[PDB]
Amino acid sequence: WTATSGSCKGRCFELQEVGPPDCRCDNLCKSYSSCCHDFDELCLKTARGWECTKDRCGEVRNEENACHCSEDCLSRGDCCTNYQVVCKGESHWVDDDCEEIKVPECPAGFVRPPLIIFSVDGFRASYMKKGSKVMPNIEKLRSCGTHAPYMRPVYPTKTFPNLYTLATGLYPESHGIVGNSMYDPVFDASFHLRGREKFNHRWWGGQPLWITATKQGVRAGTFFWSVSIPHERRILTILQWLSLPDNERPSVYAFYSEQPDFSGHKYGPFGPEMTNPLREIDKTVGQLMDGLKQLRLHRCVNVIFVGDHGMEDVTCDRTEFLSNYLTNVDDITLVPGTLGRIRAKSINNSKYDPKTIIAALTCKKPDQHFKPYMKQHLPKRLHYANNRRIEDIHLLVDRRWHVARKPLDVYKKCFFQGDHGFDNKVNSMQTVFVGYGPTFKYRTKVPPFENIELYNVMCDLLGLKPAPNNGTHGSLNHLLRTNTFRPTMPDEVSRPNYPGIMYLQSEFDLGCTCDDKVENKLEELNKRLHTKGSTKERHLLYGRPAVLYRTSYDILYHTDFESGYSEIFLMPLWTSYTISKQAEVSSIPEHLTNCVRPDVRVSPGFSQNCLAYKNDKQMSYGFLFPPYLSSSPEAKYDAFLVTNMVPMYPAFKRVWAYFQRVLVKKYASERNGVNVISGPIFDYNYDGLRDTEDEIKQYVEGSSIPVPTHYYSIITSCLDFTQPADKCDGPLSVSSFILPHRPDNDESCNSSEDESKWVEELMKMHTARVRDIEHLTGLDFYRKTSRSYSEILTLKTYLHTYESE
Ligand SMILES: *[C@@H]1O[C@H](CO)[C@@H](O[C@@H]2O[C@H](CO)[C@@H](O[C@@H]3O[C@H](CO[C@H]4O[C@H](CO)[C@@H](O)[C@H](O[C@H]5O[C@H](CO)[C@@H](O)[C@H](O)[C@@H]5O[C@H]5O[C@H](CO)[C@@H](O)[C@H](O)[C@@H]5O)[C@@H]4O)[C@@H](O)[C@H](O[C@H]4O[C@H](CO)[C@@H](O)[C@H](O)[C@@H]4O[C@H]4O[C@H](CO)[C@@H](O)[C@H](O)[C@@H]4O)[C@@H]3O)[C@H](O)[C@H]2NC(C)=O)[C@H](O)[C@H]1NC(C)=O
Ligand SMILES: Cc1nnn(Cc2cc(C(F)(F)F)ccc2CCC(=O)N2CCC(Sc3ccc(C(=O)O)cc3F)CC2)n1
Ligand SMILES: [Ca+2]
Ligand SMILES: [Ca+2]
Ligand code: NA
Ligand code: NA
Ligand SMILES: [Zn+2]
Repeated sequence: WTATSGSCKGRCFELQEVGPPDCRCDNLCKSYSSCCHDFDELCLKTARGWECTKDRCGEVRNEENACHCSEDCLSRGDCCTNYQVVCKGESHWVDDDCEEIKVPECPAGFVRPPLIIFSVDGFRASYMKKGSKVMPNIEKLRSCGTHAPYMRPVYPTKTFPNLYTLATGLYPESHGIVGNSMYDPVFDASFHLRGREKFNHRWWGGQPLWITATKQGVRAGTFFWSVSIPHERRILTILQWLSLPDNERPSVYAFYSEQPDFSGHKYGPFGPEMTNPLREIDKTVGQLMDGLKQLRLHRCVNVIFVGDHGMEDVTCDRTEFLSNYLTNVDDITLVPGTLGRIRAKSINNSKYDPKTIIAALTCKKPDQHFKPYMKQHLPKRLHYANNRRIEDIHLLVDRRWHVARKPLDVYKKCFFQGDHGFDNKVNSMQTVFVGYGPTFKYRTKVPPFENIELYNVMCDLLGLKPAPNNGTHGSLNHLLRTNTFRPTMPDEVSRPNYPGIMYLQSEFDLGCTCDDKVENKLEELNKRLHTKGSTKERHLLYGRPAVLYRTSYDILYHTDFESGYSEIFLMPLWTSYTISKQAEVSSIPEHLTNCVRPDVRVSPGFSQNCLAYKNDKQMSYGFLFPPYLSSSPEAKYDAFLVTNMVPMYPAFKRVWAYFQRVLVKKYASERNGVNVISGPIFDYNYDGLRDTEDEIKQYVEGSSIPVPTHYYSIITSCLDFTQPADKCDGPLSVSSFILPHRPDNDESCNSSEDESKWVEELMKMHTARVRDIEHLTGLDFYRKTSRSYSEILTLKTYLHTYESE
C-alpha cells in the first residue's frame, strides 16, 4: 500500500526518505511507485526547458519554469546553469584557462570541499582519445586534473557489480552483487535488472560510501536516480542541494548517466551513432561546471568522472550454444551472455554431475569461443568464487562473443551490436578515471589502477575512516595533493629461527638417495660463509618478507638462494633468488636425476620424505629454486635439499619445469636480471586468503605433507632496464603469477604440444598482483627498499595484463 494523497509541496528531492504508507518525494520515489500525487507537477517541472535566453534575463519569477533567469535566482539556488553566461556576460567554465587550484576556494560556512562523483555507464577508456573532439568539458577536466589512461573494472564487467564495487571498495564476491542477474539458493530467490527483488537490502553487503559518510556525520546526497528523471534535473537538484544551509547541505553527491552504454549496446562502441551520446554527456558536465562556477564552487568541489566498464563489439551471430555440446541441455540453467554460469535446473536431482558437464564443454571444438572452469580454478586475479551466488560452473567467454543455452533463447527473447561483461583485463572493457579539484593534483597523469582502490580515496577526500575493504590504502596517495592517509608497514608477527648444523645424516630415515659422496680449506671456509648468508644481499634484494601470522619457520641460506622454511607446512613459505642477465642454464646431471638430500639444519621430524612420494601414485615433486640455474656444479647440490622440495602433480611439473628451465632465463635476458620469489599457496576454501593448517583438504599420501592449491612467483627487476636487477637505484618493475596446481592440463587445449606452444599463455592468464599473493600467503614483501612506502604499495597493486596498447 501507499497513501499517495499526501503532497510534495516544499519537499522536492528530499534527502531523508519517509516510510510507507506516507508518500515520497525523493529521487527514488518513481522506482517504488510511491511518489505523492503532485510529484511530477511540483518536482519535475520542464517549462521553457533548461537554458536562459536573452529575452528571459531579468524576468519576473515564474515558479512554473524548470529553471530561472530572474534576478533572485542565484540566492534561491535555482538558476539555469547558463544564467550567468547569457544574462551577466560570464564565460562558460570550459572556455576559461585552467589555473591550478592550490587551496580550496570555498564560500563561508563550507566545512570541507564537497565531493561530486559523475558516473557514466559504458564509458570505454579509449573514448577519451577517440571522442576528444566532441567532449571539450571532459577533456578540460582530464588535462587540468589528475587522470589515468584507464581504470580497471572488476569482473564481471557489468553495471551493478562495478557500481557497487565503486561504492564499497569490495570485490563482488564480498559485497554480494556478483552479476546483473543472480540466483541465491539460501534465500531461494532471483535478482534481476527488472523487478522489485533488487530493492531488498539483503542482496547488498559491505558498507557503501553514503553509509560510511552518514555514520561518521558527513551528510550525503541520495546517489541513485530513477530512470525517468532527466539529466538536466539531476544536475539542477545537485546544485540546489549545494545551496542548502550549512547544517542541511550534503558533502557528497553522485550523478549517474545511463549513456553511453545504452547506445553502445545498440550501435557498438564506435558506431557512428555514438558521437551524439558523447556530445550529450559532455554538455551535462558543462552544465555542472557552469552551475558550480555560478555558485562560486568550481575551485572548491572535488569532481570525479568515472566509468563502470567499457563496451565491445558483440552481435547475435557470434554466439556459442551449449546445445551443440551437451546431451542433457534441459537439466541445466544458464546465466547467459558475455559470461556463463551453469547450475542444475533442480536440487531434487541426485543424478546431477558437474564433472560430466565440464568434460563435455572442454576443448570440444577447435575454435571454441569459451572455456569452462570450476569457479575455484578461475584465475585468482578475478577474485570470483567466494559467494554462494556464484555457480560452481563458470564459462569465461572470449571477447566479442556470447554464450547461450539453445538457439531459441536468442530469437525468442539481431537486436544488438555491443556488449560487455568479459574478463576485466580485456582492453575493450577498461573504463575511465579523472579527478579534478583542490585535493587532486594539477595536470598529472597517474598509472592505470583498479576501481576497488577508489573507495579509500573517496573516504580520504571526505575525512572519513573507510570501512574494511579490498583496496590497499595508500596505493593511490599519488593521486592527491594533500589529505594523504599515511600508511605503514604491518608488523612482523613471527620472527624466524636461523638454524645451524644440528643433525647427523644417519638421524634421517626419509627414504631419499643422492649420488653425492664426492670430496679443500680454500673452498671450505667459503661454503660455510654461504650457509651463514654471505650471498644474501644478492638473492634477497628487498629484505626478507615478513610473516604476518603466528607460526614456526627457519631462514635457510645457500649460495644461490635463500628460503623461509615452515616447520608446520614442511616446505618453504618463500624462496628468493636472483638471476643476472649473464647467468647460464645447465642440465640436471644424469647421476643426480632422483637426488634428494636431507638438510642437516632441519630435524627429521620437520622434513618431508621421499617414501611418501614413492607411495603416492598421483603426486610427484619439484623444487622451488631451480637446479637448472645453479651457479656452479657444487652449488647445484643445494638445490636437491629436502627443504627445497614441494609436491607437484606430473601434469603441473611440465608447466613448472618450462618456467624454471626456459622462462626465468628469458626474463633475465629481457629485463637485465630478475629476482624471483616463489612459493606455495593453500586456498582450499577459495576465499583468496591463506588457509590455516586445519583447512587443508589434501596431503601427500600417508604423510603430513600438505598439497598446495597454487604456486606463485614474483619477478622483480629495475624499471630502468639499463641497470641490472641487483644494482637498481630507482623504481622497480614487477610481474607475478599464481598458477593453479592442477593434476591435468585440461585448461590448456594445446597441451599435447611442446611447452613452448602453451605454457606461457597459461601463465599470462594467471597473472597476479603482489597484493593477491600477500593475501594468499600472509607474507609482506618489499620490506627493505630505497623507495617510499606509497610507491611500494602502488607496485604491489600493479597487474601485468599482457594486452596490446
Ligand atoms: C576483501 O575485503 C573484505 C572486507 O574486509 C574481506 O571480507 C571479510 O573477511 C573476513 C574473514 O573471511 C570476514 O570475517 C568474518 O566475519 C563474520 C561476521 O560477518 C558479518 O559481519 C560483518 C561486519 O559488519 C559483515 O561485513 C559480514 O558481511 C558478509 O555476510 C553478509 C551475509 O551475512 C553478506 O551480505 C555480505 O555480502 C558479506 O558476505 C561475504 O562474507 C561472508 C563471510 O563474512 C561470506 O560467507 C560471503 O560469501 C561473502 O563473501 C557479516 O554480516 C564472523 O562471524 C567470522 O568469525 C569466525 O572466524 C573467526 C576467525 O578468527 C573465529 O574467531 C570465530 O570462531 C568465528 O567462527 C565461528 O563462526 C564460524 C562460521 O559460522 C564457525 O565455523 C565457527 O565454528 C564459529 O562458530 C569472521 O570474522 C568479514 O566478515 C568479511 N567481510 C566482508 C564484507 O566480506 C575479504 O576477505 C577481502 N578479500 C580479500 C581477497 O582480501
Ligand atoms: C548498482 C549500484 N550500486 N551502487 N549504486 C549507486 C551509485 C554508485 C555510484 C558510485 F559512486 F559508487 F560510483 C555512482 C552512482 C550510483 C547511482 C547509480 C544509479 O543511479 N542507478 C540508477 C538506478 C539503478 S536501479 C536501483 C534502484 C534502487 C536500488 C536500491 O536502493 O537498492 C538499487 C538499484 F539497483 C541502479 C543504477 N548503483
Ligand atoms: Ca554499466
Ligand atoms: Ca583460504
Ligand atoms: Na609419486
Ligand atoms: Na589440455
Ligand atoms: Zn551495458
